[PDB]
Amino acid sequence: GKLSEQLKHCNGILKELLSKKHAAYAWPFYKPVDASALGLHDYHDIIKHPMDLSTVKRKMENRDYRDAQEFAADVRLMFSNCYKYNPPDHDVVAMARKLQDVFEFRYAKMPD
Ligand SMILES: C[C@H]1C(=O)N(C)C=C(c2cnn(C)c2)c2cc([C@@H](O)CO)ccc21
Repeated sequence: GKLSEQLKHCNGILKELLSKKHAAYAWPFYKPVDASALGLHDYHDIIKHPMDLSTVKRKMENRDYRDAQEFAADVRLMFSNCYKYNPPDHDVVAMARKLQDVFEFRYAKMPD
Protein backbone atom coordinates (compact mmCIF):
# COMPACT_ATOMS: atom_id res chain seq x y z
CA GLY A 1 0.00 0.00 0.00
CA LYS A 2 0.84 3.77 -0.22
CA LEU A 3 1.66 4.22 3.55
CA SER A 4 3.50 0.82 3.73
CA GLU A 5 5.58 1.68 0.58
CA GLN A 6 6.41 5.21 1.88
CA LEU A 7 7.31 3.73 5.34
CA LYS A 8 9.56 1.14 3.54
CA HIS A 9 11.41 4.16 1.99
CA CYS A 10 11.63 5.78 5.50
CA ASN A 11 13.01 2.48 6.94
CA GLY A 12 15.64 2.40 4.11
CA ILE A 13 16.69 6.00 4.97
CA LEU A 14 16.87 5.06 8.71
CA LYS A 15 19.13 2.03 7.90
CA GLU A 16 21.37 4.32 5.77
CA LEU A 17 21.61 6.99 8.57
CA LEU A 18 22.75 4.17 10.99
CA SER A 19 25.18 2.58 8.42
CA LYS A 20 29.04 2.67 8.62
CA LYS A 21 29.01 4.91 5.44
CA HIS A 22 27.86 7.93 7.59
CA ALA A 23 29.35 6.92 11.03
CA ALA A 24 31.99 9.77 11.00
CA TYR A 25 29.18 12.41 11.41
CA ALA A 26 26.10 10.27 12.44
CA TRP A 27 27.56 8.98 15.77
CA PRO A 28 26.33 11.91 17.99
CA PHE A 29 22.71 11.02 16.95
CA TYR A 30 22.84 7.20 17.54
CA LYS A 31 21.55 7.30 21.18
CA PRO A 32 19.68 9.80 23.42
CA VAL A 33 21.87 12.74 24.56
CA ASP A 34 23.11 11.66 28.03
CA ALA A 35 22.99 15.21 29.53
CA SER A 36 24.37 14.10 32.97
CA ALA A 37 27.24 12.03 31.39
CA LEU A 38 28.30 15.03 29.18
CA GLY A 39 27.90 17.62 32.04
CA LEU A 40 25.13 19.42 30.04
CA HIS A 41 22.94 20.26 33.09
CA ASP A 42 20.83 22.78 31.05
CA TYR A 43 20.08 20.35 28.12
CA HIS A 44 16.60 19.23 29.37
CA ASP A 45 15.65 22.87 30.26
CA ILE A 46 16.39 23.93 26.63
CA ILE A 47 15.31 20.69 24.77
CA LYS A 48 11.70 19.79 25.81
CA HIS A 49 11.40 16.90 23.25
CA PRO A 50 14.66 14.90 22.93
CA MET A 51 14.99 12.65 19.84
CA ASP A 52 17.73 10.35 18.42
CA LEU A 53 18.07 7.56 15.81
CA SER A 54 17.73 4.66 18.36
CA THR A 55 14.33 6.16 19.42
CA VAL A 56 13.28 6.55 15.72
CA LYS A 57 14.36 2.88 15.14
CA ARG A 58 12.33 1.60 18.16
CA LYS A 59 9.25 3.61 16.96
CA MET A 60 9.63 2.21 13.37
CA GLU A 61 10.03 -1.40 14.73
CA ASN A 62 6.91 -0.90 16.99
CA ARG A 63 4.90 0.49 13.96
CA ASP A 64 4.43 3.79 15.91
CA TYR A 65 4.79 5.88 12.67
CA ARG A 66 1.48 5.80 10.69
CA ASP A 67 3.04 7.71 7.71
CA ALA A 68 6.32 9.14 6.26
CA GLN A 69 5.44 12.68 7.56
CA GLU A 70 5.43 11.44 11.23
CA PHE A 71 8.84 9.70 10.70
CA ALA A 72 10.35 12.84 9.02
CA ALA A 73 9.05 15.09 11.88
CA ASP A 74 11.05 12.97 14.43
CA VAL A 75 14.26 12.95 12.29
CA ARG A 76 13.95 16.78 11.82
CA LEU A 77 13.18 17.25 15.58
CA MET A 78 16.50 15.44 16.34
CA PHE A 79 18.43 17.91 14.06
CA SER A 80 16.44 20.96 15.35
CA ASN A 81 17.35 20.03 18.98
CA CYS A 82 21.05 20.02 17.92
CA TYR A 83 20.67 23.47 16.20
CA LYS A 84 18.78 24.87 19.26
CA TYR A 85 21.21 23.70 22.00
CA ASN A 86 24.65 24.09 20.29
CA PRO A 87 26.24 27.32 18.96
CA PRO A 88 26.08 27.31 15.12
CA ASP A 89 29.92 27.14 14.63
CA HIS A 90 30.30 23.98 16.86
CA ASP A 91 31.57 20.64 15.36
CA VAL A 92 28.32 18.76 16.32
CA VAL A 93 26.25 21.30 14.26
CA ALA A 94 28.49 20.68 11.17
CA MET A 95 27.88 16.90 11.70
CA ALA A 96 24.07 17.50 12.07
CA ARG A 97 24.06 19.57 8.79
CA LYS A 98 25.91 16.75 6.91
CA LEU A 99 23.60 13.96 8.19
CA GLN A 100 20.49 16.15 7.53
CA ASP A 101 21.73 16.64 3.90
CA VAL A 102 21.86 12.78 3.56
CA PHE A 103 18.32 12.58 5.08
CA GLU A 104 16.67 15.47 3.11
CA PHE A 105 18.03 14.44 -0.34
CA ARG A 106 16.92 10.78 0.07
CA TYR A 107 13.57 11.73 1.75
CA ALA A 108 12.90 13.90 -1.38
CA LYS A 109 13.10 10.65 -3.51
CA MET A 110 9.91 9.35 -1.70
CA PRO A 111 7.75 7.21 -4.08
CA ASP A 112 4.28 8.73 -4.90
C1 LIG B 1 25.07 18.41 22.97
C2 LIG B 1 25.40 17.15 22.17
C3 LIG B 1 24.46 16.92 20.99
O1 LIG B 1 23.79 17.82 20.51
N1 LIG B 1 24.40 15.60 20.51
C4 LIG B 1 23.51 15.34 19.38
C5 LIG B 1 25.15 14.52 21.00
C6 LIG B 1 26.50 14.58 21.31
C7 LIG B 1 27.12 13.36 21.89
C8 LIG B 1 28.25 13.26 22.72
N2 LIG B 1 28.53 12.01 23.03
N3 LIG B 1 27.59 11.28 22.39
C9 LIG B 1 27.58 9.83 22.52
C10 LIG B 1 26.73 12.05 21.70
C11 LIG B 1 27.34 15.80 21.28
C12 LIG B 1 28.65 15.67 20.81
C13 LIG B 1 29.47 16.78 20.74
C14 LIG B 1 30.90 16.65 20.25
O2 LIG B 1 31.60 15.65 20.99
C15 LIG B 1 31.00 16.40 18.76
O3 LIG B 1 32.37 16.30 18.40
C16 LIG B 1 28.98 18.02 21.13
C17 LIG B 1 27.68 18.15 21.59
C18 LIG B 1 26.84 17.05 21.68
